[PDB]
Amino acid sequence: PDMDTSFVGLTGGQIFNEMMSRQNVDTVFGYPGGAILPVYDAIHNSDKFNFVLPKHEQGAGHMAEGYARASGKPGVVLVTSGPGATNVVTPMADAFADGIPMVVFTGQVPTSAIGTDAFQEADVVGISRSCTKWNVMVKSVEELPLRINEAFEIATSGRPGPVLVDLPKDVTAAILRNPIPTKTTLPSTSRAQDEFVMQSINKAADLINLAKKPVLYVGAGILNHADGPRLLKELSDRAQIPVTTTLQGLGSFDQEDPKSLDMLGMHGCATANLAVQNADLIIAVGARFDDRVTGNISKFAPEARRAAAEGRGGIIHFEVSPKNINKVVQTQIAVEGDATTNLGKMMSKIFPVKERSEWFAQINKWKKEYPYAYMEETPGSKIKPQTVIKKLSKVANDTGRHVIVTTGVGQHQMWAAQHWTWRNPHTFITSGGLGTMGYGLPAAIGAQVAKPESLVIDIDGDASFNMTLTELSSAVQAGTPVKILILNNEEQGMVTQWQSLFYEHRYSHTHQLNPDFIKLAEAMGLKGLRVKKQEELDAKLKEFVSTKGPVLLEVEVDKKVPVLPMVAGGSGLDEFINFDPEVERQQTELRHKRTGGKH
Amino acid sequence: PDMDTSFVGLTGGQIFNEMMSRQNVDTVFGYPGGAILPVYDAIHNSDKFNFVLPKHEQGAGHMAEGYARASGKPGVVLVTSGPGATNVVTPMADAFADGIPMVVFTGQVPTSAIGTDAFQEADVVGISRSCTKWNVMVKSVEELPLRINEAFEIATSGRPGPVLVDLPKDVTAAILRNPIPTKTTLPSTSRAQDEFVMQSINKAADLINLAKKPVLYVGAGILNHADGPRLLKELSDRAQIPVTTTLQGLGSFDQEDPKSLDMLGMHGCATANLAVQNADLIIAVGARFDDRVTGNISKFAPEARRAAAEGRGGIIHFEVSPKNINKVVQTQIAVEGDATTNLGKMMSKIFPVKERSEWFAQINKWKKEYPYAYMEETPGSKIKPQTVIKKLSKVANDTGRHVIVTTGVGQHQMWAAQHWTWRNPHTFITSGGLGTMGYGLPAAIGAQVAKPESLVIDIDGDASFNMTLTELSSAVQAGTPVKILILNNEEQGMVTQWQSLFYEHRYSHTHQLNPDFIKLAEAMGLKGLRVKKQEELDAKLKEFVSTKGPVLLEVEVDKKVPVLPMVAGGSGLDEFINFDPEVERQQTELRHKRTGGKH
Ligand SMILES: Cc1cc2nc3c(=O)[nH]c(=O)nc-3n(C[C@H](O)[C@H](O)[C@H](O)COP(=O)(O)OP(=O)(O)OC[C@H]3O[C@@H](n4cnc5c(N)ncnc54)[C@H](O)[C@@H]3O)c2cc1C
Ligand SMILES: Cc1cc2nc3c(=O)[nH]c(=O)nc-3n(C[C@H](O)[C@H](O)[C@H](O)COP(=O)(O)OP(=O)(O)OC[C@H]3O[C@@H](n4cnc5c(N)ncnc54)[C@H](O)[C@@H]3O)c2cc1C
Ligand SMILES: COC(=O)c1ccccc1CS(=O)(=O)NC(=O)Nc1nc(OC)cc(OC)n1
Ligand SMILES: COC(=O)c1ccccc1CS(=O)(=O)NC(=O)Nc1nc(OC)cc(OC)n1
Ligand SMILES: Cc1ncc(C[n+]2csc(CCOP(=O)(O)OP(=O)(O)O)c2C)c(N)n1
Ligand SMILES: Cc1ncc(C[n+]2csc(CCOP(=O)(O)OP(=O)(O)O)c2C)c(N)n1
Ligand SMILES: [Mg+2]
Ligand SMILES: [Mg+2]
Ligand SMILES: [Mg+2]
Ligand SMILES: [Mg+2]
Repeated sequence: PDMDTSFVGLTGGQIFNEMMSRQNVDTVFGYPGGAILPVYDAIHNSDKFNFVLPKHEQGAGHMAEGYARASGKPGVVLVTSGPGATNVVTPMADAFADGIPMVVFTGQVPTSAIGTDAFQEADVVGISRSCTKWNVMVKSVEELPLRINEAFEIATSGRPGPVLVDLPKDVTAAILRNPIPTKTTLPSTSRAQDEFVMQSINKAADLINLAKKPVLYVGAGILNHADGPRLLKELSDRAQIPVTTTLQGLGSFDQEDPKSLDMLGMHGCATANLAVQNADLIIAVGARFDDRVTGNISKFAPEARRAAAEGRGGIIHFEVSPKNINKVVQTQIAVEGDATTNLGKMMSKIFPVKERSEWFAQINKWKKEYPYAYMEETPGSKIKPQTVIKKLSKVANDTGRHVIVTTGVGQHQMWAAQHWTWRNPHTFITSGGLGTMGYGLPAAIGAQVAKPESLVIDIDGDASFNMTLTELSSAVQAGTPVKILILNNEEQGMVTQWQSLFYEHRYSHTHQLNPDFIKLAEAMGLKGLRVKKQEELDAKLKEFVSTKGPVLLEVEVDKKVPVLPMVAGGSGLDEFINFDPEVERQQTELRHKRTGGKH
Repeated sequence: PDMDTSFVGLTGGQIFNEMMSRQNVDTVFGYPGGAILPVYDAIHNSDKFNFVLPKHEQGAGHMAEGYARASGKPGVVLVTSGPGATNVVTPMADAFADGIPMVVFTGQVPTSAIGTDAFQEADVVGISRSCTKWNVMVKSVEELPLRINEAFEIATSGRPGPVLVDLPKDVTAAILRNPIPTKTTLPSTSRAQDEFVMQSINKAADLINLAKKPVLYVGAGILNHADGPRLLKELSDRAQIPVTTTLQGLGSFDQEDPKSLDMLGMHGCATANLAVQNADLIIAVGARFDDRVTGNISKFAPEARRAAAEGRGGIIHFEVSPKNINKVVQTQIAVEGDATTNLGKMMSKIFPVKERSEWFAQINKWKKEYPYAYMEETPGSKIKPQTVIKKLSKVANDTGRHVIVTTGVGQHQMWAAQHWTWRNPHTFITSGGLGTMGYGLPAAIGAQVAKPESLVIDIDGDASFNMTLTELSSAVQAGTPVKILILNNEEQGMVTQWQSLFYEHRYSHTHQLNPDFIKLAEAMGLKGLRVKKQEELDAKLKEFVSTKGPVLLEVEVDKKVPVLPMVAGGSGLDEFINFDPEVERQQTELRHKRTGGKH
């Protein structure tokens, strides 16, 4: 092979530093330690990238995830061996579940100490095998550029995801003394395959042109291409097809559009769920038919199943990964590869549709029958969490600024999903597949680093926020003016919801003792605001959003409020529990009796 | 025939509750979630044990470790699937490295959903394989009692360690219909081997009786038996053998005893290191010759190696785990099994030594010329961190209470180890093998739960404390009046030491921005105290330990103060860097010069 000598004489650490600029890395999230010292010495004062220092490595990981979701670039993490590495397992597993591109670099003990139960040695490659797309231990400095290039390529192609690169201390401290192949130092289709994909596209167009009640079921995959939302909208307009998104597709479709069905699934709106259950054709675009979406699989999409049996519909799946094709539902047509690219190729084959009067009339009736109803504020009552989301959504949107929302995990997360009006791609950043509490704050910090001009709001739960609240001071140190909203119901609400519904109001260890959030914000160097009274909510939300610098707003909200609608257990998507104020009142009395007045 | 029907009609969750009682568990540390709901329902209002709720599952893990180190009982952790499980990887790796008995129960998605990339599904058995002695996924409720009994047995036998038991939701929700073998529901050596051990004991006695300059090298293994320290003291008195301990053996030997050599190793005292390098016989008791202890292995113990070649000494190893014998160093005699048990069998074969005048004269000369020296306070100077430990040591002892000390990781940890006078077993609880920053606070909480009557002090670093400071509120909820001391040098001191020494004072990302610790303590519901002035120190320390409830004391200490002595790099144990006041003053000028005054 051709040889490259440009790195000869540099340490592994210096080569790392150089590769970052070559991989277009502008930001690194990390925390130093012994094993990774030679790399830290090499990036000392580097103007190649901004370095962000969290208080805990899990924070670096979630920051990198938020950065990635906001920027479209891989999040880069740099931590030490042992506990440095084990502390990023959660964010890696999280990134793997949600398809987030991340490259995690972990220091490792010298190669000669590996396998001796050495100081701060973990089998990181073993530990992270099942929660990365790929991982590797670099065994020589000669190998370092190759592994870095492979890592970035793997993380950002196919379905994006995390990769881990283990860096032994002797490798990063070693000087490169051999020339290395030029192929290894530079970053970065079958004809029958292309023709096959084009065939599948022709068939997909044929099926779509045949459908009388189609639904577009859209997920995160459409957001992995700049033109995704635009092409989705063009197809929806051209063929008059209503659009529902998963939790992770929120923002990919303008919810102000009359063809918007909002979110489907366990806590999706009834209209989206009913449309899916009655559709003759489901066009799945960058979504993986997760169990939180389909409800009971045997009851899922009966009209599409009927249509398939009669050769006049079923399910079309635009999917980039073979692992996810036919994994859950039998698929009539799989269109393999990037969804956006394939929609573009399909477009001209779709017959323009004048109208779908009957289908849209039915959908509009469902919209009138089943809004996201809930128990609203009454005199003397506590503030309702759903109301907070609705008001903040309007206040934030009215600034005219680009707005990005992150969340923790639980009821507040579902209410954010439901009651915010989603209009822009890459503006909702939430932990869906793994559902990691504590995601909200560091993800917001990372997102703010990616988009310094954006209004970044973490809509968080009190228990979620406790998980990673130490990163408040990191936000100040990083100069990220994040807006932290805590919907404080003094409970792990999502868990108490399940305990209310399925365990006869037995609240087993679901009430953590919260700190004073306002004094905490002040201790951490932020402005802290609290609202308790209905009458002050509007003014406080405006002050919150208008504040220059990072700010925390705690809203005391009502407790034991269920997220509805809800599809759970053996229920099909059309068998949801709906909001009913009389039932809520009865369940409240029942709860007080069963808990002996404790809750 | 011998089938048991007492669990018939119980859910797996309810069986779990009963099994905790049979295993004499009095405390469970955990955090609930969806997959583990059936177990939480079953333990709701349980009178079998107390439950401790942290803010983060890593907190649960470290609390359980602290609880285990202080009580001698396995720490039990109960968390949910997915992120709940991945959040306990660090404590498991930590407990694995330090040999701490822990049984981790993780909820898992239903067996039907396993392997489908389900909601909150992680491959927990795969992930935790390298950091547990043993793990298992329970596949039927019939199998549940068996796996629980196996878990506890493995965790507490041989070298103690963490085990993981994965609990699918359908298994814990399932009702046992079938009788199960009675033996599976009840908790819990060849005479050839016994003779072989006896043979080794005989040979080891002869070698000891022959030694002229013997050293007892004592580790954590001696603390795994109630009679350990007693038998250690007996052997030391009888054969007049000086005793040095590892970091993890601290407290096993009375440091007030004239035969104490204090701690050996990288930051051990000079006398201990010199004694080890000049010994003709090293008697290793429950210690694994870690790289932080031996220094450059090829320079380690030359006098014992010399003696081994002439058949007049060498190394004796009392080790419970066969894989840790002849793992680091060539051993003349290995005594397999429990160290304490084997010391008891050996004692009567040891010849009582009158005196070792020459050996102890040499040792006492070293003690006089190489004490733990450091730069002491001067008028107008900042408080020295070594001085705080010394004073706190005395103030804590004067309370008359049983004192337990935990720490974070870094310089403060080494200073705690060096400058405290250790006299009682199971009173120093620190992360040694993995070295996990953030260990200090949750370990203290766990220790306080184990020993409600003890004075528990977390001597912590500012950076370490930031890692897990959210658990402050958990301490209040748990009713544990821990005393938290922060030696605040506004730096990752241990890392800056290495950067000062080996990287020409290039401080790459080792200065994190701290919150106001006093305001933080108050927000968290604790009393907060601060000391800046030398004159205030004694009074504040006294107020600190005299405070009834939980309390945080921040002491502002001098920065860029190295931990000495220090053995690093290619250095042997006798080639340590020692303290010198003029060199320190020179280092200060050099540092100021190189940092432009910033550090
Ligand atoms: C408390 C809670 C409640 C929840 N309830 C709901 C709910 O009610 N409704 C809901 O929808 N979700 C819900 N979830 C989230 C759910 O668990 C999943 O995370 C989510 O549904 C996954 O959405 P997705 O399929 O669009 O994204 P992903 O999981 O990221 O899947 C994307 C799919 O598109 C593919 N893909 C990626 N890139 C491309 C590309 N360039 N071209 C083509 N294909 C591509 C991927 O391979 C993958 O198959 C909930 C989560 C939590 C924590
Ligand atoms: C910043 C830092 C600095 C450090 N510097 C030092 C230092 O200067 N000096 C030092 O000593 N440590 C130091 N360490 C700690 C070091 O890394 C190890 O954790 C420590 O040396 C291990 O001590 P140990 O061998 O006694 O315990 P362990 O690691 O737990 O090993 C105990 C051995 O005894 C065996 N054993 C267990 N139970 C029994 C039994 N019942 N019978 C017989 N055998 C048994 C075990 O199998 C094992 O082989 C440092 C750590 C940090 C974070
Ligand atoms: C981090 O451990 C190692 O990389 C390691 C492990 C096993 C064998 C050899 C090494 C390399 S090392 O002996 O030179 N130590 C090192 O690189 N860093 C180092 N940093 C400290 O504080 C930052 C403290 C400290 O020991 C307590 N070691
Ligand atoms: C934890 O996930 C499951 O155990 C699981 C995963 C895949 C398939 C089936 C299940 C069981 S389940 O559908 O009945 N859900 C469940 O047990 N808990 C549950 N808890 C929530 O918050 C407490 C929220 C929530 O979905 C958002 N699911
Ligand atoms: C790390 C982690 N631990 C446990 C869970 C299980 N869990 C899911 S939602 C939830 C409660 C969240 O409470 P909160 O953050 O306050 O949001 P709320 O539902 O009250 O709005 C819990 C404990 C989880 N998702 N992640
Ligand atoms: C989780 C984790 N991350 C990183 C490290 C690397 N590390 C070891 S000691 C140290 C500095 C600790 O600073 P501090 O807690 O303030 O103690 P100090 O040395 O200043 O007394 C670091 C960053 C570690 N041991 N653990
Ligand atoms: Mg909406
Ligand atoms: Mg809550
Ligand atoms: Mg001492
Ligand atoms: Mg410090």
